[PDB]
Amino acid sequence: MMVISEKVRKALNDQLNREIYSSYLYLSMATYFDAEGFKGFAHWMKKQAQEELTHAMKFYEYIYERGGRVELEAIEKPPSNWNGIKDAFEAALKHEEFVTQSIYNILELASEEKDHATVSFLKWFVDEQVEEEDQVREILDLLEKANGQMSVIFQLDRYLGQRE
Amino acid sequence: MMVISEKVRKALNDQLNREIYSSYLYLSMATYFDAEGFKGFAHWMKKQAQEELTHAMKFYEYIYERGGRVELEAIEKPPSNWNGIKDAFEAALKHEEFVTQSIYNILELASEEKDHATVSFLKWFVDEQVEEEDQVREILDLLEKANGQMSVIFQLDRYLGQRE
Amino acid sequence: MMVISEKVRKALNDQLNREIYSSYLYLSMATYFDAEGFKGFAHWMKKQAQEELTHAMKFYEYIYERGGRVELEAIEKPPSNWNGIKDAFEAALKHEEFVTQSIYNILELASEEKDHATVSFLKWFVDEQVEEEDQVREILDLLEKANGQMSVIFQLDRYLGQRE
Amino acid sequence: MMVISEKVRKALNDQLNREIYSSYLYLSMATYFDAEGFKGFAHWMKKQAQEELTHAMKFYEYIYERGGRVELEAIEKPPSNWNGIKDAFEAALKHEEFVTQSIYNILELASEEKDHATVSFLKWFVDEQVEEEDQVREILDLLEKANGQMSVIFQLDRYLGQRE
Amino acid sequence: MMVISEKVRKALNDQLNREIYSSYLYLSMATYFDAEGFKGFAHWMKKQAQEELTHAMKFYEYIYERGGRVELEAIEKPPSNWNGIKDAFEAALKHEEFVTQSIYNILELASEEKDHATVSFLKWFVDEQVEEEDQVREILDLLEKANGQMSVIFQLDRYLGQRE
Amino acid sequence: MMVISEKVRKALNDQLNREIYSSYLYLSMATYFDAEGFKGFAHWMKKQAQEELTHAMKFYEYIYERGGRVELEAIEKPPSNWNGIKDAFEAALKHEEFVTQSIYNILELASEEKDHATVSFLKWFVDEQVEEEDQVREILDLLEKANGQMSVIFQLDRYLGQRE
Ligand SMILES: CCCCCCCCCCCCCCCCCCCC
Ligand SMILES: CCCCCCCCCCCCCCCCCCCC
Ligand SMILES: CCCCCCCCCCCCCCCCCCCC
Ligand SMILES: [Mg+2]
Ligand SMILES: [Mg+2]
Ligand SMILES: [Mg+2]
Ligand SMILES: [Mg+2]
Ligand SMILES: [Mg+2]
Ligand SMILES: [Mg+2]
Repeated sequence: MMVISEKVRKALNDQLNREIYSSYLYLSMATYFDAEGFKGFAHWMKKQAQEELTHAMKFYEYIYERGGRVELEAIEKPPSNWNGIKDAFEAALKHEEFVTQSIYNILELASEEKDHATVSFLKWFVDEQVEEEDQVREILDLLEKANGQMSVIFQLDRYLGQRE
Repeated sequence: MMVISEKVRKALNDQLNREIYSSYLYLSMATYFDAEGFKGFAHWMKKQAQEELTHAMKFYEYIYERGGRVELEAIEKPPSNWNGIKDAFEAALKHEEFVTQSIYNILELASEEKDHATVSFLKWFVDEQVEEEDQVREILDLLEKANGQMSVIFQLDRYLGQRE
Repeated sequence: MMVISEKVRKALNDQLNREIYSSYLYLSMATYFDAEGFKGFAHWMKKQAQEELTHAMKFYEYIYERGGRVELEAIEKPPSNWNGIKDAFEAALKHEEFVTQSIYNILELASEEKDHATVSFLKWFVDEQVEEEDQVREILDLLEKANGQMSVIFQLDRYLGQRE
Repeated sequence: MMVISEKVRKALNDQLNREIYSSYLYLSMATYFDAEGFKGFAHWMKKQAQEELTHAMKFYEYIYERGGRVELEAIEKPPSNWNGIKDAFEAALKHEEFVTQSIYNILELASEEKDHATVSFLKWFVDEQVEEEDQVREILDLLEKANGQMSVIFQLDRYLGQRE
Repeated sequence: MMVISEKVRKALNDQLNREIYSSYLYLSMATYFDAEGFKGFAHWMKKQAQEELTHAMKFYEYIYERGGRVELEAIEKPPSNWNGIKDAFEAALKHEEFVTQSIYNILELASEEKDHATVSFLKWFVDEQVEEEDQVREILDLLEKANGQMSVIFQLDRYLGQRE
Repeated sequence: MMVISEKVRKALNDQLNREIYSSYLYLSMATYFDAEGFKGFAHWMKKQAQEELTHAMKFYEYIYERGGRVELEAIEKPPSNWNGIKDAFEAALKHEEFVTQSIYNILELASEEKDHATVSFLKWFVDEQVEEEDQVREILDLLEKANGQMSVIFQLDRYLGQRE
């Protein structure tokens, strides 16, 4: 028997599909950075894409743990070009903030149905999203300071290219 | 400057998106096996999905290596239900034979244009596909023998669930 | 279901039996050399016989990998006697060159049928044959220098006797 | 000079060719098991075939050790189809019992000629045949009990596939 | 006996002499960089020159393996000067692209003769050329970004000076 | 600024190109020993050829150390054929004696100019030339004791083929 409601199960399945799209968007940003010759930023984005797949799978295993099941939906075609490095990381921040709000909406839906197990499960993602948004804000800050200077950009590209 | 033809880039780009679809299909098979309580079969498919990502990224990196650019496309919704374990594995075999023909068509195209670099790059996929088809054919032959006997299926689930 | 044509499977199965005979021929050479007290030339021929069996088993596993089966045929009696050291090795070389041409014929047949999997599997043997032929030519060269001087042949015997 | 009679030499040379045939017979049994999809039974037979070849080379070396010469004969085409698993192993047991009687005939011939060296040398094979026949009788007993039940047959396959 | 045709042996020997010139051209680029004070760039070229010698020796050993003979020809004086760092690396890329087409020409010749051993042997060079051209394309892309800014040139020089 | 006289720089640059020719000559000799089936002698010459390049590069580095530049010149085609093993090594010895006298001429020139730094630099090559000459003479003496006995030639081929 499924002990999440269908409404909560749908919200969770929807978020899992959003996490898959996040992964794909970030790979698309890698394709841009690689085309522009910034292999470090592209590497950063490939690691981020893998990271989003772990989020997808966290939702996956929770849905099954609660007796639901996962239905994978079509993945929309992501954007594949940006007006520059900053424009790309700004889109990432905007995306991550939208993901944060999507998670908040599930949390409030679970709280209104008194699904305390799902409220509690989602705490992990609330905390993770703080980290996710702020790592992008940090990079955007460095790019605002570098102000186009290839000297600095080179070293940032190499720094982010070290992400484990 | 791009040293692959536009027609070969498009074939390689297309195949990269087929590898992503292949990854997603196998993840959908996992959602089905998990919904049916076969955590070992599902585990096997999750590993297969990750393996297909490695194929996509081999295409990714070769395209940039030849001066091209990757464009990510929409990913179609895969089926999410099969008529039992053997049906899912028959579909998987059919999918891998389709992938193999897709790979053959690029090789032949590349050969016709005398793109020896791409013909040689594609050898690795030719040899991998043979291994991929064989792995599924072997699982199918065992399930044909088992004739749905639950004790045989349980041992096969535990074995596939140990895949690294 | 078999994914090689019957024609290609027959070609491979025929070459499998050819590798078996190659093994037996070289053992027969070991019987000649062991008879003339050359225990080192005999040791080399017994190593070559064991290597031909690895060749046969490589075709074996590929045939089954592609859904065919193997049928073992009768093995013709090999020659048991040779006019001298260099008479035997020149039969070796002529045999290995016949093997190479048989391999080439399978390659061209597969290529004509667009069986890229078999064309690629055969690359391994095309490269080994280069080595198999070269090792005999080298030995014939060392013989055509020693000019029957048992002092040198005590060393040539000694050296082939060290083959691992 | 030869210090075995020609009759004892012919007896030993015949037995060497018989062990070569034994090796080929078990390899044919492997082609059957693999065709039937039992890679563990097939593995056991491949290991047997390699062992039947150590037997041949022991005769080989004794013959040269007594001043005789080996001559390799044609090898007959082995059977390639059995009715089922148990029939193949039964044919294996029948073959080993025939090999045992063949060894006995040499022993009794060497004993008549007072060739005490050959008599002593053959004790190894006598004792070894006891083990070869026993190991096949054990498998047959398990297969009799399995009574065609595929759940059990699969368990035997896996076990015999671990043979070292 | 030489088992390669004279036309193929000539093409191969010609390529070998082309690899020697390649080595010498990169040494000459080293002489230019060392004169301009870029020890790191010069170091990169000195390692590249040693790498071309391994290419030459690979060709050398294959020729003798197919019963042919190597004849060393005169080496042209390479250019001694370039109009800046980018100019040198553009010359390097143009040379490696010419080397790649030279190799392609041998492969198409060997394939027309059905000289499969040589077609197969040249695969290694087809794959290596992909990397040789791409490593130079990557250097040229960073140099474009640096745009003559010495603080970035120093960064690239010390990095290329790390090449092992 | 250059602190060697242009005359000394031209002599050093000339010798650098002479060491490059020496490397090429010794490789040509390897082409001859390999054509003749003496792989160990061929091996010795290949090792000598690499050693020759270290000599070249010691001149290279000293020229830049004194503020000069290197200019690479064309490399003449070497001979490829000797009348026998001893003929090749006699030619090697005569070449090295020529190199020794070329080095002496540079030392005498530098001495005439009171270029004490270059005089001292060249001491290394004076001592090394004594060795390079001695090792060819040792080999010629062993060839003379061998007196065409292929027994001994084979042992020297193998010994020289062990050179590190
Ligand atoms: C070099 C690092 C490469 C990272 C590749 C990241 C790829 C993410 C692509 C997103 C596509 C999603 C659709 C397939 C999902 C498969 C999930 C398998 C998870 C077990
Ligand atoms: C050193 C002795 C080698 C003699 C070979 C003679 C060939 C006769 C053919 C007999 C069949 C032998 C079967 C070989 C089985 C190999 C199975 C290995 C598993 C990979
Ligand atoms: C470590 C040395 C630094 C760079 C070496 C540069 C060589 C330039 C090209 C030389 C041309 C003459 C050919 C000599 C061939 C030597 C063969 C060696 C075989 C292992
Ligand atoms: Mg996420
Ligand atoms: Mg794939
Ligand atoms: Mg063979
Ligand atoms: Mg036996
Ligand atoms: Mg090269
Ligand atoms: Mg020198």
